[PDB]
Amino acid sequence: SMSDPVSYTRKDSIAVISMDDGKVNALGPAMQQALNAAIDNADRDDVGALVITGNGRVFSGGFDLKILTSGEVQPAIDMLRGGFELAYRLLSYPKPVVMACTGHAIAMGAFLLSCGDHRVAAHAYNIQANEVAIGMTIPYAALEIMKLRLTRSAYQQATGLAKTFFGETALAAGFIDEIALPEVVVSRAEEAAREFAGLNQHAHAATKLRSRADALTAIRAGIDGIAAEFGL
Amino acid sequence: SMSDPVSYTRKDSIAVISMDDGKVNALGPAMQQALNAAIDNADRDDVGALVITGNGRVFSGGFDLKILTSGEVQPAIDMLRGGFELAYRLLSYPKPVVMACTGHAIAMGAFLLSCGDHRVAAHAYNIQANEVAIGMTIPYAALEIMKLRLTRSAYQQATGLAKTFFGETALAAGFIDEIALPEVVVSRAEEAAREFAGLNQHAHAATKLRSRADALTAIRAGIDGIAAEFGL
Amino acid sequence: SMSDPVSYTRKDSIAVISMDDGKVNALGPAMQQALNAAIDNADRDDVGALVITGNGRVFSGGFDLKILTSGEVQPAIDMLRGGFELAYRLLSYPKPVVMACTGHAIAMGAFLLSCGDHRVAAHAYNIQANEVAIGMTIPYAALEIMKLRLTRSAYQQATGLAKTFFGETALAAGFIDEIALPEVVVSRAEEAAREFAGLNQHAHAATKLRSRADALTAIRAGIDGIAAEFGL
Ligand SMILES: CCC[C@H](O)CC(=O)SCCNC(=O)CCNC(=O)[C@H](O)C(C)(C)COP(=O)([O-])OP(=O)([O-])OC[C@H]1O[C@@H](n2cnc3c(N)ncnc32)[C@H](O)[C@@H]1OP(=O)([O-])[O-]
Ligand SMILES: CCC[C@H](O)CC(=O)SCCNC(=O)CCNC(=O)[C@H](O)C(C)(C)COP(=O)([O-])OP(=O)([O-])OC[C@H]1O[C@@H](n2cnc3c(N)ncnc32)[C@H](O)[C@@H]1OP(=O)([O-])[O-]
Ligand SMILES: CCC[C@H](O)CC(=O)SCCNC(=O)CCNC(=O)[C@H](O)C(C)(C)COP(=O)([O-])OP(=O)([O-])OC[C@H]1O[C@@H](n2cnc3c(N)ncnc32)[C@H](O)[C@@H]1OP(=O)([O-])[O-]
Repeated sequence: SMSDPVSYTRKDSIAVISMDDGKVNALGPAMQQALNAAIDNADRDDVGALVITGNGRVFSGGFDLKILTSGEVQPAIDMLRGGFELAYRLLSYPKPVVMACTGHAIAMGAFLLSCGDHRVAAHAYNIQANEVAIGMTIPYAALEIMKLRLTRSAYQQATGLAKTFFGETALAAGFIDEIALPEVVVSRAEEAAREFAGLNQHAHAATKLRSRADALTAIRAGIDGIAAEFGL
Repeated sequence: SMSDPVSYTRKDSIAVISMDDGKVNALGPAMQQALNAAIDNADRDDVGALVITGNGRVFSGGFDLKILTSGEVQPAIDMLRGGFELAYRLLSYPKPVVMACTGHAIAMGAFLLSCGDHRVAAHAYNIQANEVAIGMTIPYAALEIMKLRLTRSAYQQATGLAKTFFGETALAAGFIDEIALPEVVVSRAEEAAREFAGLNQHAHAATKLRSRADALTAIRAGIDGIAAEFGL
Repeated sequence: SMSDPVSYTRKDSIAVISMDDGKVNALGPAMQQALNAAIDNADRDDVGALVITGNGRVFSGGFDLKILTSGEVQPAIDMLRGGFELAYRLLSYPKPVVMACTGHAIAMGAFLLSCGDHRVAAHAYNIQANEVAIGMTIPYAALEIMKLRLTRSAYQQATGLAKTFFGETALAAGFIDEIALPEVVVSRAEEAAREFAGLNQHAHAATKLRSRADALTAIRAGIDGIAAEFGL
């Protein structure tokens, strides 16, 4: 539901966090708060791993366009900061995080997707930073998230050319780690999550931070520089 | 012709710049001036995108070997600086740049190729930094251009081992973005160019600079350090 | 033999260095000294290229676990420093280095493997940094070695998730450069070595250092920071 856009379900060693706002899982304030609250729940349950899913229509269509373009600056800035804060939180999360990309992932939807330790999508799901196509420059925080995962040549095209990836081209590019049929995307993500929960948690938490140190520092800077993007 | 080695042709939303010196499109002073002048023309026409092609024999065989090895130092330095200046100009160009790799691309030919936003080649076209094979160390400016596009492992082999890439291995390595049959390489490049011209120009110009900032800074330094390569 | 775990054989333009301790080629002090001594021999013979092989069972199972977990700190530190010193030496070696991955390569075995200019393995050979699986954080020196070769997304999974790679997935990830049938892994490595020996040696030595400068600096730092890993 739009009022209640996130569900949380503990399954033995994992927690499944599912976005469904009835529409395209826009990452506005309500959605961000719902996600953060679900993660707090996973912290409380001390689960072995997280799965985050979209709905049957998309993973996420990104930030809420209504807020972004209402003509009020501070709320748009605040929505942007919160989205990238959440990305930071997922990239630094001390448990394995698996993304079940259950539909298209556009812009912030794709940036959020790129925060998972393991990412599962179906062959025909579009993954795209479409900013340049719609006349926006890609924020530094988003650039750093993408640069952490996309091959050097895919990064060039994904950014400057707003290239759309899917299936095998998304896998080769580093926009996803696993392809599965639509009807088993979630099951495959849960399966992967259960396996990762068997890894040593301390070693995983510590190693992932080392493998992402420079990106996380650059993302923190990008979050604090969001206002400057606007020139504000 | 060798005297007139570059043609410029505006086609609606794109400009097609074609190298043909009657030979292997050596990137000597005349060729560099011809290319720069054609780009100035594209600036004047305010086109949506550029396509740059080679001839039916090669994309380019790289710098003019006659000048490089004549035994006169300053002209060789000046040719090298101009080639990498042109590369800098293409990597920072505010319109999408599509390379039609119409034949082999060796050394500076491959470095020039790697300056396109989108690069199209045929299956059997060799793309290779052959410096190490012929007893030269790869200039820092060239290393940075390659590092911007080649995967980490392909970069290692392309440089130290002068590895030759083509077709699928060039695509996987990040030496090209698209493979096409020889007879449609140019058509595919033009088609891609027309599509990219539909992107928001300001957003594209700004985003590509962000996606290349560190490389461009390192390339500027490499251009100013060309003389030092010789130990001069 | 365990007492005599390394053989050295000059073949025309190449030297073949073969690990076989009768077991899993554990990289303890004896093995490290044997390897260094074999390399000194290659220096003396001034060969064109090196091939390093494992045995019929593995490339290497990594550091000696007996020493690592005996409960004596300084010998474990010293073994670790020596392994990464040897890696530094191979990455900076002035002749082409080809690894014949003749069996599985785990942890330091995989890090050692990643020091070759060209790496050949068979389809079913597991290559894995398994540290996180067994509750250890990956040392910075090892992280830098891996980051030099693994694609951005493969690096994430190889480290934080202790992902196992093999065959095509290892090739795509950048854990190897060539796949061959088990019975010709060594022959293919020797063949590649002979070809690389035909490259200009000075240009190769100089170019590989440039292509690895930042990694080598970070690896030197990681070697000098091994004691700190323990918190010692
Ligand atoms: C400045 C830096 C910021 C950062 O970089 C990102 C920016 O946001 S730039 C990136 C900017 N993002 C984009 O330019 C495009 C993002 N969206 C899309 O690409 C497609 O809509 C999507 C593939 C998600 C769904 O395709 P589909 O399945 O064919 O469905 P559909 O297309 O017919 O739309 C369905 C309904 O949902 C609505 N709606 C859609 N998106 C949003 C949104 N972000 N928010 C709110 N609503 C959104 C839409 O209005 C419609 O509502 P209604 O009243 O019921 O008709
Ligand atoms: C120091 C840092 C600098 C930077 O890093 C790069 C350096 O330059 S290092 C890289 C150095 N580059 C190389 O080591 C090799 C570059 N060239 C090649 O790899 C091949 O020639 C190529 C594939 C291009 C064409 O193959 P193909 O189709 O079989 O044709 P072909 O092979 O039979 O030669 C055709 C004709 O063109 C001539 N010619 C060729 N290249 C050049 C040149 N760069 N210039 C002038 N001329 C050149 C050749 O002399 C011949 O002339 P002629 O009097 O009519 O006989
Ligand atoms: C802190 C930072 C350090 C750095 O990051 C790396 C660390 O070391 S973390 C990484 C830590 N490494 C690991 O967690 C695992 C590494 N080893 C393996 O993954 C597998 O053993 C391997 C695939 C190599 C062989 O499989 P297989 O063919 O089925 O054979 P097998 O499995 O049945 O064992 C055969 C025999 O060799 C023995 N032995 C094995 N490894 C070692 C060793 N490293 N040393 C000494 N011995 C070793 C084993 O005890 C056995 O002896 P025995 O008395 O005759 O029974």
